[PDB]
Amino acid sequence: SEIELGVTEPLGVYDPLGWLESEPEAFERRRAVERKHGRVAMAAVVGTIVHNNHIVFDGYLSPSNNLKFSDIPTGVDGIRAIPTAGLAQILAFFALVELAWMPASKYDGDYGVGYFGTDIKDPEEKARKLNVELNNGRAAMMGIMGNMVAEVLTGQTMYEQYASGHISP
Amino acid sequence: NELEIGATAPLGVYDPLGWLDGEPENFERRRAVERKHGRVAMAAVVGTIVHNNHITFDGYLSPSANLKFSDIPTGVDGIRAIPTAGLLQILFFFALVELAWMPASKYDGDYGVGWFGSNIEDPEEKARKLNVELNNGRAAMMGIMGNMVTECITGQTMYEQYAAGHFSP
Amino acid sequence: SEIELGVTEPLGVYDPLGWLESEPEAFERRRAVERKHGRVAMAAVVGTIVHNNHIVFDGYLSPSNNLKFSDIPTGVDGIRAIPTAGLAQILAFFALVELAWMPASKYDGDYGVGYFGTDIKDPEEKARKLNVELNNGRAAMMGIMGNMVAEVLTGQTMYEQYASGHISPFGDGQGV
Amino acid sequence: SEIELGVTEPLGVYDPLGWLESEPEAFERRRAVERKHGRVAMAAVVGTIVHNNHIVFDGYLSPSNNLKFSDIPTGVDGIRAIPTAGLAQILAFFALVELAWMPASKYDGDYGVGYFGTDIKDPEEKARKLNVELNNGRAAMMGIMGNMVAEVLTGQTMYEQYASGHISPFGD
Ligand code: CLA
Ligand code: CLA
Ligand code: CLA
Ligand SMILES: CC(=O)O[C@H]1CC(C)(C)C(=C=C/C(C)=C/C=C/C(C)=C/C=C/C=C(C)/C=C/C=C(\C)C(=O)C[C@@]23O[C@]2(C)C[C@@H](O)CC3(C)C)[C@](C)(O)C1
Ligand SMILES: CC(=O)O[C@H]1CC(C)(C)C(=C=C/C(C)=C/C=C/C(C)=C/C=C/C=C(C)/C=C/C=C(\C)C(=O)C[C@@]23O[C@]2(C)C[C@@H](O)CC3(C)C)[C@](C)(O)C1
Ligand SMILES: CC(=O)O[C@H]1CC(C)(C)C(=C=C/C(C)=C/C=C/C(C)=C/C=C/C=C(C)/C=C/C=C(\C)C(=O)C[C@@]23O[C@]2(C)C[C@@H](O)CC3(C)C)[C@](C)(O)C1
Ligand code: KC1
Ligand code: KC1
Repeated sequence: SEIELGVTEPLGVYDPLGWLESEPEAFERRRAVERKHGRVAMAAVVGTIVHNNHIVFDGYLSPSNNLKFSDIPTGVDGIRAIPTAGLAQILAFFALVELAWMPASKYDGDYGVGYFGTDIKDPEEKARKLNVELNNGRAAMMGIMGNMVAEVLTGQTMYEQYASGHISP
Repeated sequence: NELEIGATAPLGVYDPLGWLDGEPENFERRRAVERKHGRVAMAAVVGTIVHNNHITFDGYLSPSANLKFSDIPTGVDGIRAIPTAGLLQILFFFALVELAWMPASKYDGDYGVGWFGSNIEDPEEKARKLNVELNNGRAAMMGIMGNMVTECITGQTMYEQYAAGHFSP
Repeated sequence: SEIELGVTEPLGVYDPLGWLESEPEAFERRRAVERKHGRVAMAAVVGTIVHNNHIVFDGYLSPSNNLKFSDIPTGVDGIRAIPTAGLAQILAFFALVELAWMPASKYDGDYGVGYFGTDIKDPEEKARKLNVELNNGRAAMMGIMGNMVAEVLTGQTMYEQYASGHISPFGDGQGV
Repeated sequence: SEIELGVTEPLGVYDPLGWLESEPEAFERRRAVERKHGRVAMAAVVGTIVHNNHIVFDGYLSPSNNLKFSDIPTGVDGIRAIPTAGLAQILAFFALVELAWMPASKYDGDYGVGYFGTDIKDPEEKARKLNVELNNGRAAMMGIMGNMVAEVLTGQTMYEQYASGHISPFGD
């Protein structure tokens, strides 16, 4: 079930707070938030690879603002370069996802999609893949803000952090 | 069970004409038309996306008629630029499809193929994917009609518009 | 079963010779020959489409004979241009495949693999794709022979026949 | 079900030393080493094919050593061209896989991944693929030795030897 989906070999039940017995009814929101934050962070980590490999959409993001796709910085100042008529489009389409299509109020996590559209019939398979989504969500949560404090402390995006050899601590 | 396949969440069963509680014996063919109109219109919306993105087949469609693939229009007049010996090859091959291979008299829908060649083996996610085929079919039937109406109103294709900025009526 | 696997809708059980009850014991090899011929002719049709689309390997087939891959004719004289030490390698590898690995004396064609490595557990779906393999094999058997006689009766490969606009029969054609 | 996983056609059970009932106790490790040596060699003959086809990573492996990916030899001396600060990075990461992530302590060879993520539930489906992993692992062990031996007995790598037409055993 859902409360043994977070455990793994090298830590087990890692509750250093002791909140699994302190707030036992609040686990199912907190699991749904940890899964939600992980799913955003894994898309954010992979997004930082693709931005900093200079893979661009080869066109104009806003011809009214004269803003090409390669006119947008890859690092922290990338979302700030998007015009406010474009951030209105992101918040409108993802209001229809987060409220109607795949509502974040649904704490189950499963939507109609499966794992690549596939329901996993074997319960030790499915719980294993559920553990990977949490663990790769946990590694990317700390990973994505290891990448944002590597830029708000240096003032240097992840491309020329590697070009100038500035990964020396 | 074909009677609850069209009914999705936000509107439920939707019958402003009341023809489910009207004639019940005409539903099996009206479902067969709605699914068939959906499948034709979904391949047409993808067709308008590929044609307006200037993805062509790199050659001559009719070297006797001196027609390159890049000479065919990408709007509603693209099908009328095809030579009459080319429209008949479309007509006679899809006579073999519509009458023999995937016979349109089969009001069931399932000819031989499934979801990428397989049954889904599971009455809840198969009914979920049957809901998606109808709902994405319904959104594309309005989508291809809206693509053709503003084609003939503006007189432009979907690449000429988005080059002039015609986004407000 | 195997006796029900070749029959589909517009013809059903189709034998003008009537050997399904004249020779009922010779059927299970004759199915395996039809399936083998179909499997061979399906790769031969896809091969002719690939050769005449000028998809070549970018190199030298035999640098000893100065023979590039693009120097090989894309028609019925393709393997007549392969050097004889090259056809020895093809015959030696498919001796290992047609006798040891996937032996052709196994008269059900069921060697190790499934349909893309999948065993189709549904018997009505497995019989459907077994019918497709036979029917696409029967269509490619007529497809490869009508491709081969159209080349030798025109003297042109399939690229040159569609370059000259020679689809119309100078001889006499028969096609769907 | 591990004593019949290497048994295939013509050889069947093959044991010229007779260790299968000289040591029926040490088979569980000895299978796990054969599977591990098979998996390492299978990713090695594929490596020699990729390197000798000049598929490189179009950049600098070590800009500190001023060394790009196309400067490394594509033969047996390619591991020596890597700087030791970089090859320390790969034994630091494969220490994490061989001890922690997929521990080679586990004599099954079985970890959370299956065959392309799927568990094969038909039992000679699964035993057919387990036989294939062993057999292609065994053929790659004899393949990666026959590549490294025939390189040093001609001095050329596999790209160099095939370009010179040095396939037939003239000097040997
Ligand atoms: C998005 C935030 C978030 C939330 C809500 C959770 C929630 C949970 N974690 Mg998870 N965890 C997270 C991120 C999160 N985690 C990250 C990023 C890692 C990698 C370090 C982990 C590593 C981890 C392990 C190994 C395990 C859990 C477990 C749990 C469950 C324990 C129940 C409980 O109440 O624990 C206490 C409550 C919390 C852990 C969440 C409270 C969030 C605090 C208040 C945030 C405080 C700010 C923080 C210090 C800032 C750090 C960022 C900075 C380093 C840059 C609970 C569902 C256990 C489990 O799932 O067992 C079934 C378990 O074994 N977590
Ligand atoms: C090919 C056209 C077509 C047909 C034959 C059907 C048939 C059906 N739909 Mg409908 N549907 C369609 C297109 C179609 N749909 C489109 C484009 C949408 C998106 C707007 C929908 C949205 C929809 C929902 C949400 C639901 C249905 C449902 C149904 C079924 C219930 C019976 C019924 O309502 O009869 C009434 C008759 C009809 C629906 C079609 C008759 C033809 C009309 C009278 C022609 C009028 C069109 C007008 C002249 C031009 C259109 C204007 C403009 C859009 C261009 C029936 C099988 C219900 C269902 O499946 O329950 C299980 C259901 O819940 N449909
Ligand atoms: C490779 C040769 C070959 C062989 C050995 C078979 C064998 C079979 N076919 Mg198949 N068939 C083939 C090719 C072949 N077929 C081709 C190319 C087509 C498409 C035209 C078909 C269309 C077909 C259908 C629709 C059906 C069969 C069926 C059968 C089975 C019925 C048993 C019987 O009495 O058949 C009769 C015996 C033979 C067919 C083998 C005799 C070979 C002849 C005498 C060789 C002479 C041909 C001649 C030179 C062709 C010249 C023209 C050509 C170059 C264009 C048997 C396994 C039936 C079935 O599977 O039911 C269980 C069935 O319904 N066949
Ligand atoms: C809504 C929908 O329909 O979805 C459907 C369809 C779909 C998409 C096909 C399905 C799927 C499968 C999916 C989504 C598979 C993808 C999963 C994903 C995206 C997994 C990333 C993990 C990243 C990690 C662990 C990073 C650690 C980060 C670390 C260790 C760092 O140090 C961060 C880093 O920055 C620094 C700090 C330092 C740099 O020197 C190094 C880098 C740059 C790394 C679904 C989900 O099943 C259902
Ligand atoms: C994961 C999942 O869901 O399962 C999947 C996988 C699975 C099971 C396989 C399924 C299937 C069915 C599939 C994929 C069927 C595809 C069939 C296919 C691909 C059929 C090609 C015909 C091309 C021909 C006959 C060429 C004719 C000949 C031609 C065009 C010519 O000779 C002319 C030409 O050549 C020259 C002479 C000169 C050139 O300059 C120009 C051209 C090229 C014009 C599913 C159900 O779909 C889904
Ligand atoms: C025959 C056969 O063998 O099939 C086999 C093999 C095969 C193919 C592998 C299998 C599969 C899977 C398939 C077919 C998956 C494909 C599904 C498909 C093709 C789904 C499109 C949806 C489009 C929508 C909802 C558009 C809305 C359009 C809207 C909302 C618009 O506004 C229209 C638009 O123009 C305007 C008006 C304004 C623009 O600003 C926006 C655009 C441009 C959009 C099968 C089916 O299982 C079995
Ligand atoms: C965690 C992220 C990460 C960073 C940020 C990072 C950085 C550098 N890598 Mg490392 N690396 C991995 C991860 C990371 N590496 C992983 C997962 C593996 C496979 C297990 C791996 C393998 C090698 C090899 C073979 C070499 C190598 C090198 C460098 C060097 C390049 C700059 C330079 O050399 O001027 C910089 C410091 C080369 C080298 O160290 O040359 C002296 C080299 O030859 N890496
Ligand atoms: C079975 C093999 C086969 C051959 C050998 C063949 C050959 C030619 N096709 Mg055809 N074709 C199909 C199959 C075959 N075609 C199929 C299955 C379809 C869709 C269902 C199809 C569609 C179209 C369309 C839309 C057009 C078309 C054309 C030509 C013409 C080149 C022009 C020329 O030589 O003058 C040559 C002879 C164009 C045309 O007819 O121009 C007057 C044209 O517009 N085709």
